[PDB]
Amino acid sequence: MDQSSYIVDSVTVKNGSIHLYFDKAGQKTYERHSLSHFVNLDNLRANNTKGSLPINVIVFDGKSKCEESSAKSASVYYSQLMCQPILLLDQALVSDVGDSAEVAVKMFDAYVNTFSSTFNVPMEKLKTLVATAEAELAKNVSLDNVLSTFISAARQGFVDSDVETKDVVECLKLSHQSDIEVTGDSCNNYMLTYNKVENMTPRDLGACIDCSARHINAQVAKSHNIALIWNVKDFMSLSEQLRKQIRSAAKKNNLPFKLTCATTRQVVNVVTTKIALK
Ligand SMILES: [Cl-]
Ligand SMILES: [Cl-]
Repeated sequence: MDQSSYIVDSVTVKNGSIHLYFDKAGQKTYERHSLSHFVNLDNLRANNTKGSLPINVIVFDGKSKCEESSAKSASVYYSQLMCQPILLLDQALVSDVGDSAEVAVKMFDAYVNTFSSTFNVPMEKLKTLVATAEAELAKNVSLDNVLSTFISAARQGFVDSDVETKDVVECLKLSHQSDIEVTGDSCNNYMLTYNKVENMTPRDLGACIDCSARHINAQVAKSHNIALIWNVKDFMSLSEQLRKQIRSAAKKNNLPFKLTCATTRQVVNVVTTKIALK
């Protein structure tokens, strides 16, 4: 790491996402997050509990004395806990991101784009359903209900009957939150040997065993151009920390990471160690 925190100079909001702009050695840069995190601002204010952060951002009061300094200091801990610089966001910059309905509506649009591109749906066979969904979002109907209803009505013909609607909902939600690629393919639940059984929580080790996750070796993967593909329910059974580490180990070795809504499994076509105890 060069710096363990960076000051957010500006923000822009578009398509249910926010871009946080900062200077990195004289180079104007940004990181992207979903707007979801920026309605309840307090999950982002550094609390007393070590906890962890949903994303690598800390919000602070710009008028307050010692709230920036406390953030900068707290973020030399958080930067090590999550292996990312922490962006320090003056809460003044994120006062007008849209209404909680305006947010719901914009995220919903991203869910639709991902759903048609993923299952190859003509955007025109959706628009009656989309119009209905958006109208209910403005009546404060749960985003999570609107999406589930939309999928139940749009899936027929396009989504294999052996895929549960609730696994599609959850691919879509997670795909927009962390910008993860979504496929319908069979899962392999492979993860890189980089993440070690030894330091896993019992939840983590138990959960990997439960979905028959298997360790793969970096050069074996890079050689066979092997996508790591996780069933979304099995992926979300892991700890948030572990989920990030699996994905960052993949992106460093330039291996595509995909969530799937399928519970069918890839052929074991490669040297894989399956997870177990010692
Ligand atoms: Cl329904
Ligand atoms: Cl993320």
